[PDB]
Order: sequence, then C-alpha cells, then structure tokens
Amino acid sequence: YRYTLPVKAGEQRLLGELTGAACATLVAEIAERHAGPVVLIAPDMQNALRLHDEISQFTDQMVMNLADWETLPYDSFSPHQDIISSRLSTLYQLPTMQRGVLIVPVNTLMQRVCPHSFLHGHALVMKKGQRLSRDALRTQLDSAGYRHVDQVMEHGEYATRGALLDLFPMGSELPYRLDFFDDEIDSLRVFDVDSQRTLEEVEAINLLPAHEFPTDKAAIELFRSQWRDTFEVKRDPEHIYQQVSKGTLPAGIEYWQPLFFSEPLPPLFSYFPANTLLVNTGDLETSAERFQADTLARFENRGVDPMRPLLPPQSLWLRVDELFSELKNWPRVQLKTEHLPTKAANANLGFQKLPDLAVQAQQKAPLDALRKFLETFDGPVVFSVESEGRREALGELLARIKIAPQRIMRLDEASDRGRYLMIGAAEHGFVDTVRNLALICESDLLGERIGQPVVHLEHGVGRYAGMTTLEAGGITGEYLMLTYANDAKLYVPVSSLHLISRYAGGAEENAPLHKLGGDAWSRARQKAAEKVRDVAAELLDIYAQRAAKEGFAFKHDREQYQLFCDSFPFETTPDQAQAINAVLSDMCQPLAMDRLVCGDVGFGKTEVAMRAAFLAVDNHKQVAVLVPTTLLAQQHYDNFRDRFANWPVRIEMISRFRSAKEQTQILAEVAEGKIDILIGTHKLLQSDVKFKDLGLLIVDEEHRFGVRHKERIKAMRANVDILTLTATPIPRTLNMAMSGMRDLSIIATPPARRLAVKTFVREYDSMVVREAILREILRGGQVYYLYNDVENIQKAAERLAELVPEARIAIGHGQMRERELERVMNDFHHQRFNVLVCTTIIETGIDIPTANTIIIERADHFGLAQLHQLRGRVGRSHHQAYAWLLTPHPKAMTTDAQKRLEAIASLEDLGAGFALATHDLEIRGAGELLGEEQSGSMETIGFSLYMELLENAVDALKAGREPSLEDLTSQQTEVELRMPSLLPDDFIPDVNTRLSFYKRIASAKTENELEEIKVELIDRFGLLPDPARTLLDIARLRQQAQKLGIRKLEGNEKGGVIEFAEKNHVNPAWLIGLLQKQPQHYRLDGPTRLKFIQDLSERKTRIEWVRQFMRELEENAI
DNA sequence: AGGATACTTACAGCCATC
DNA sequence: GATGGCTGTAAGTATCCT
Repeated sequence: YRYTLPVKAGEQRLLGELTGAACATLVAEIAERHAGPVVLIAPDMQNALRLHDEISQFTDQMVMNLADWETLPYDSFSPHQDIISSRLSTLYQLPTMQRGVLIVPVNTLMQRVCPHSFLHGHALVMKKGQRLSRDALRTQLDSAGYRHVDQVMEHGEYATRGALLDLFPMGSELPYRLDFFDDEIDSLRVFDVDSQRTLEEVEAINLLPAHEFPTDKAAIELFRSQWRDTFEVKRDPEHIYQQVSKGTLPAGIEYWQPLFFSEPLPPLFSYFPANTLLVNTGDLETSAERFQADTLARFENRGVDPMRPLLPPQSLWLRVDELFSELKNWPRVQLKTEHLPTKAANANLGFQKLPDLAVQAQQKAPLDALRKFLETFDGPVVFSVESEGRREALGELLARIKIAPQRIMRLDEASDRGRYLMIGAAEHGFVDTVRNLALICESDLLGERIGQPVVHLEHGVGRYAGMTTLEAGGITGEYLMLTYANDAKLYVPVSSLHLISRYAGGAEENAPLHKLGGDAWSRARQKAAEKVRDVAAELLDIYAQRAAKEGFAFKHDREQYQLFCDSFPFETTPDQAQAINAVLSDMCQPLAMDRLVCGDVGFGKTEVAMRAAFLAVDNHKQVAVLVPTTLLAQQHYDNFRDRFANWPVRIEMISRFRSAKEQTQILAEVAEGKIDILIGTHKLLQSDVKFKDLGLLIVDEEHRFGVRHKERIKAMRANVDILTLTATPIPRTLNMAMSGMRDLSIIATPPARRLAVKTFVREYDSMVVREAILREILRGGQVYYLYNDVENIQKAAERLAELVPEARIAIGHGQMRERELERVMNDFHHQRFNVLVCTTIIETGIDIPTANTIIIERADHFGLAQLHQLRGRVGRSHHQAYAWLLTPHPKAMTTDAQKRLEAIASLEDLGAGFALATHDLEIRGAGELLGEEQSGSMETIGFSLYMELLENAVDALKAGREPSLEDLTSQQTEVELRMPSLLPDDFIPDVNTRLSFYKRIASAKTENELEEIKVELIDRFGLLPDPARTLLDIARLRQQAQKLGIRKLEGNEKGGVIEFAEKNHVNPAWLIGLLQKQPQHYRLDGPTRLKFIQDLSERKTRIEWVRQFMRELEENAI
C-alpha cells in the first residue's frame, strides 16, 4: 500500500524514480489491485519479449502478448500463419477474459484491426457432442478457407482417408486427427505428422475462423469491385490485383485486406472493458511520429511499381492525433525512471542506483566488493536464479564467501539482510528505500560469456554392445560393452572415453580386429610417424614458402567503413564479426592473404567478403571472380552496386553476351584499370586476363573440372596474392593442408534465419508433386525441377503446365539465349510467371528469397557433384522451407541411389556435424588417395590418429622433434576413490545419450566446460543425484592434476596411494613440513609414491578433504 | 580400359549495313 | 557491292561416370 492508481478516464497518475522489472512486477501487483485486466505499451518487441518471463517470475497471474506482423509498411515480405494464430488467440480472449493481462507495442496498435467481423464470422470452439456432419464442416471450412489435399502441413488445407478427414488447427500449434465414425463418433485426438502418431485425447476443438480473413466468391468479387472503386489497372494478367481477381494468392497481399471495408478499425481500445488501463514507456508520441515518417517515406520512395498499388497510410492505419484522442477514454501508468517535479499525479517511487560491481579475475578478493557492502545495509538478497545449474554454481561460489541462501519464492517479506533466492532473468537492477534492498545477480557483476563399429587405441577395433552395470570390487561398476575378437566382451571404463574414436573407416574391413596388444595396432603409431615424416615435410615446405608472401599497408579509416557498412540489414551474427575481423586483420596484416571458408550460396553466407570491396578502394586496386555463370554474376553485380552505390564504384563484367563489342569494353576497362572488378564466365580464364593493380580475389566451385584452373591462377599471382574458399569443398585432405597452408574462417552462420526446412523423398507421381505445388503456390512460392536439357524439356513443361492448368510455369530451358535467360531472371525478380524450374550445370546456381521449396525428378539419374552442389543452392528467410524428391522404385535404383539415400537420411540440419555428414559420405565415397599412403591407414586405424599425427607433426615441426612421442604408452593421469558412483539410468534408457555425455565429459578439461555441461544436464534432466556429481569432481581434480601432470591415485577410507608427478613444479618444503606434521596421512613410499590414510566416513567427507587439499596443494604443491 | 557424354574454336552459310 | 558476321553444326576436347 501507500501507492495509488488512476480510476477515471484520462487520469494520468504518473510515476517517477522507477526501475526495470521492479516496477513491472509492481504493476503486476496492481493487477491484483485492479478490477479486471489491463494492457501496456511496448516501445518495441524485444523489451516486452523479455519482460513476459521477467514478471512471470514474480506473479501468480498470467499475461501474454500478440505476435507482431514481422513485415514492414510497404515491404514485400509477408507474415506467417503462426504469428497470426497467436494474434487471434490473444484477441478473441478479450471478450472472454476477466483477469490476467495482455501487452502490445507502439507499432501493431497503430495497425488497424481485422476485427471480430472475423470472430463474428464464427464458428468457434466445439466438441464431438452433436449429431454432426463433416461435409457440413468442410463447407464451413471453405467458408473459413481451408481446402483439400492428400496430405497437409499448414493451415488452409486438409486430407481425407476413406472418408475420415483431418486438418491443422490454428489457435493450437498441434496437428489434429479427427476420428470420424458415421455420426457415432467416440474420440478426437491430437496428432503429429513427423510423428505419424495420434497423441493426446481432447475434450474440445477451437473452430475459430480459420484464415487471416474468410474470403469467398462474393468477398472476392467485392474486393475486385472495391479496387475498381478506388482505382483502375490494366488487363495484364500478372498484376497482383488482376491475379487475385483470377482467384489467387501472392504473399504481401495481406497488406490490402485492411482496406477490405470502408469502416476502419482503429486500435483495440474499442474492445476492452471500461476498467482496463494504459501504460507509458519512452515516447509513444515520437516513436509513432517517426513510425509515420518511415511508413510514408517507404510509401513515396517505393510508390513506383505499376503492379503494386501503394496506398493511403491514413486509410490503412492511424495517427497519433486520434490515437491519444481515443485513449483519452482511459487512464494510464506513466512511467519513467527518474525524480521529477512536484505534482500530485507524480510518484517518485523510492528507488536508487545499484553500485558498480567490478570483480576482476586478476585480483585476490575482488569478490568481496559485495560482501563489504553487505554489512552496511539491511538489504536481503532474495535474488535471481536463471537455472538449476545456475543455482548449483551460484551456491558453490557463495560457499566461496561462506553464505548459502535458502531459496524463497516470495518477494518482499524476507528478513533484513535475509539470505534467500528465487528465479530471475534480467540484467540491470537498482536499489530500494521503501523496502531497502536491491535486485541483482552476476549479470550486473560480469554479465555472461547404433549398429556401430568403433576404434580404440590400446586394444584395437570393435563394435557396439551397450554398457555393463556391475558391482566392482567392493563398489559399483558401470562400464561400456564393446564387441570384438572371439566375442571379446570388453567391459570398459567410461572415464576412458576420450581415448576411443568412431569406426573412422570404410565398412569393408577397416575395423578388422585386434588380438594381443603389441602388434600392428600399435604400428598404427609407426605409420603415424611416417605420415609425420612425409606429409609433415610437405607442410614444412608449404609454410616455409606459402607463409611469407608479403603485401602492403592497409590503413583502416574505420569511420568510412562502417558508414558504408551500417547498411547491412542482417543485424549481424557476431560470428560473422569474427569472420570479418579476422580476415581484415589478414588484410591489414601486410603479409600473405589466405583464409579458407565454407558456407552456403544461401544469402548471408555469400556477401560478407564484399566488405573487402571497401578495402579494395583505399588501396585503389582490382578484384574479380569467376562466377561460373553469368546469372549469379549480374546478381552479384546488382546487389553490389545497390549496396556499394554512391561513390567511385565502376564495374563491368563478362557475360554470355560477350560480343566483340563487349570484348572491346573489356579491353577498355582492363586496360583502363580505373575500373574496379570483372566477373567471369565459363570461357574466362586462359584469356590473357589483364591487371595493373590487383588487390585480391574470391571464387568457388571448381568441382567437376580439373584443378587445371587452380594451378593456372597459380600462374596469375605476379608479386600478388589470393583469398578464396569454397562452400562445399572436397575431403579436407587438401583443406587440411590448408590447416597448414591457408587458415580458415568457416564460421558460416548457423543462426539468424534458422527456420523450418522440410526435405523428404517419395516416389514418382503426378498428384504428390501437385500437392507440393499446392503447398508453394499459395503465396507464389517456388520449387525447381530438372531435365537433361537434351530431350523434350518442353514436353516436361507441357506435362507440368498441364497438371497445373492454372499457374504460369516458364521456359527454364538451359542452352538457349543468354538474352532469354536474362528475361527469365527478370521474371524471377518479378514472377510474371508465378512458377519456373531449373536443371543442370549450366542452369542451377543459387537460392532465392521468394522461393520456398525444390524437388528432384531423377535422383535415379544423378551424381556426385549433383548432390554436393544442390546442397548449396537452397535457402529462405523467416518462413517455412521445404523440399521433396522423386524416385522410381529402389528395386530399379542401384547401390548409388542407396548411397545417396543414406545421404538423404543423413540430411537433418546444419547442426554440429554437417561436415561430419559429408565426411561419412566420403567414406561412403571411399575412393580417396589424397593422403595416398595415409588414406588406407587412417581408414584402417582412424582419422582420430590423423588429427593426432597432424597436431604432433605440426607442433614438433615448429619444435623440430618430429617422429614419435605420442603419449601413446601413457597420456592419462589416473585416479580412484572407492566410490559406488557413476551415471544413473534414472533419467534415460538410451546409452548413446550416455555416450554423448561421456563425449562432452572425457573431452572436457576446463571449469567452464564442466560447469556448462552441468547446467545443461541438470536443467534438461533435473537435479540428478550425487554420484555423477562425484564423477565431475573427479573430472575437475583431473583438470588440475593433469595441468600439473600427476600420475595416479587410488583412494578409499581404508586409505590409498598416489603415484605423484615425478615431473611437476615441485619444491619439497611442503614435503618435509608434512613429514614434521603428518607421517600417517602422508607416508611417502620411498621417494617414489605416497600412501595415505583417512577415516573420512562419508563420501562427502572424502571429496571435501580432496577439494580442500587440492587447493592446499595448489597454493603449495605444484 | 576406356567411354558416354558435356565445353569450346573453327567452317561456313545468308542475309544485313553501308 | 561486297564483305562479313553472327549464328548454327560439328570436330577436338576433356567432363560426366557409372
């Protein structure tokens, strides 16, 4: 209490001296101190996006928010089905709600409603409890706007089997199976279609109006009449209005739906109950005014297309004048974080500033800063948790100060200096005086940041069996089961794992066996040494000769760079920042240019090198590429001169239009040298390609041709250098030379449009293809289709256009006029033809934004570079993405098809191992003699050892002690404590999950590694009990002791022994000190080892001793 | 052991420019 | 009025090819 709120309309009980989520959860409380529901401003999306969970921490009640359109005013990108399902779900609960809250930003409120006319266009939620017809239902669905298919994935379609028919609901993300029985229906079930399983049995079904707008024949004809009432157009058939007057659907057409009726729909102030109330933040007025400014900017500057009516934004949407004038109807919460003038409306709530929270790892007790503050104030610390692992970590590092809060879920009651905790997710916090405490965590302190063969060093080559629980010699054992010689049964220490690798070879015989230790399996080391001789000598001459290659000085003037680079409208993934900064450091480095990269022809992963175009200015030198086509060539050209426009930018190219007149211009530019760039052609290279001042070059995909052109560009480097890559290189044998010949910047952004990618394969059929079409054509999507470009491609087109009598498939014929294909590319820019396809080497180069799908037609007549090139030319941003394939029957198709099918199964994502996917395929493409002698060996013995001999060869090349140490006879420190302790099967049955955990574990060596894996496993899989925590403390003592190099431990409460490091940082002062202090718990075995004795009853006692004494030893014994 | 088949310069016709 | 020129067929070639 002691604080009030407005109770009439236009009553601004304004608020000052405020805070972040503090005042947010405050107004949550005032939601408790309020009649019904309320709403608020959002200055932007991300703010409330965080803030949802921020208050959800400290609030019993509920709140959600709409989804923003995510398009832009007079853009062309179109919104999603899912956001709009969220929006309806958010709005039509208004007339249903009594308490709880919703939210919205300053922007989507100005957008005018597609109102309850939709809702009032019922139906709505229903059940099976009726003598109910489904023909009638589907009639109400075309009233709603769903349709028929054989299989459906999104809203707007459905499919029957027999007579039972199924669909996708909107308000629920689930798919549903619908359970028809002759009006004697009994059940109704949730279903997932990548599951192909019926899942969760429901009471009811939200049969809301099932589109963005329900649009039937008359609705359509009056949209048509409506445009005709506004303005008039031509009879040209690929006008968007004319097109949809043909009963059709492009993407951004939604943008005219708000002009469906004269009666406008100002914001949703119209809808709420009288009690509901408003909120300020930042500047609604200025945000809105600049919103207007940019919308109308976009209007006039983009008000240029003839086939696209740009429209009166005041007619479309609304303005601040009438917006504040309506919301006069209700009062608000006027909030800003500051002390203010004196007015009875004002609050000036008693919040103050947190202190500075610098804690530098360099120091001794930089931690204490808080602690020294603690005694000086009554403030409890019931503060944020972000996770269960965060609870664990933060508690243990609160034992670094000898405090341990008892997590209190409630908010303000806690004691003066009450030490408790709860969940949080914010960053910035403050101080209070009305409640004399703070709201902080480490954020403000420091912020953040299977049917398997297998190969194994010590004992050979084997295969999967699982894992052998057991009672070890007085303690538990849980070991791995490996299968080799004579049913070699191997129970294996899981702690081993790091010393084992995958099958790492080809399926023929590359895990033959091992029998008796000292044998060929250890001459694995011999051949590691011979690789370390020959190919390391190759590397030696390489980085002797390829390394130096000096260059020039390249002073930055960053200001003009990022003047020119602010325009990048993919607000970057910072890994891209790693990429640019490393490569420009190589640039600014006056030495050899080299950096190897792999990504996608997928946009984003294609253009960042063009930032070096800026670097190709100040030097005032030349660059180029061989775009193997002309199509991508002018694509590049266009986006360059757009991005790179208003300053001395001058390029022409080479095309397939290369007349003698073109060629004269080529002379003109290349012998001018002023001109910036050239862009290649199939017949570019051995032409005497002319340069005066050549900075550098980039290029990709020499695949089916020889490296003829690679050595020939080796001829094209007169006192100058290169900087190239490929998106889909070969086996990295040459690129692993580049791990030694050319460093790598293979960052290529996984994130920033990680979107749905639906890629499958099915048999030859008209109707299934047609189904794919009827998925993509609904906004003018796209697939692509193939042919030999030899036989009757036109009749392919004929059949296709025939099966789709309604659409416009174009002439996708390769080897016709560059003129004609250029027109075709214009239609790709425009899509006069809503559809077109593309086939072979001289056709297929790049992925398009507006496209969404592709299909394959002869993966029975296919090939190697076919796969590995089609993999690059697929992409889409911020919508669903798709693909399918065609097959004849695998009865007909051969091994090769099945190799590619194994590939297909191995297509899931660009996750951690897309490259590993390509690699196992290239084991399926087993014919490498790249590492010629090395190939058979590393296959037989494992590319594990390839990496091993790589590192040893490299480090000992620079150290010159090359042939063999390997730590192969010994590379691991050892430990035991007599702990019945291991991974529990409580959480998971799958053992390959456990293998994964052992992967991250035995691989891990660092505090961040282990704590991060801890947080992962605990939050995903709850507070898993003690023993694996003991395994992790074992991992940490391994971290310390093997950074030190200790040899062995065996432990127990009977005592134990240690083979201490014979080679560490010793200084025996502590040894004679503990002699004088303790002979029992320190009885040194000779000068040699160290037997010890403890009555440490509980394993907690054991580890506590172990921890404190490793710390003691860190201070002393080293 | 090539070999079906995918990139390229030259030969040469028919009619376009002056 | 005469070339020539600009496309098309095809030989040499050198990439698709399992």
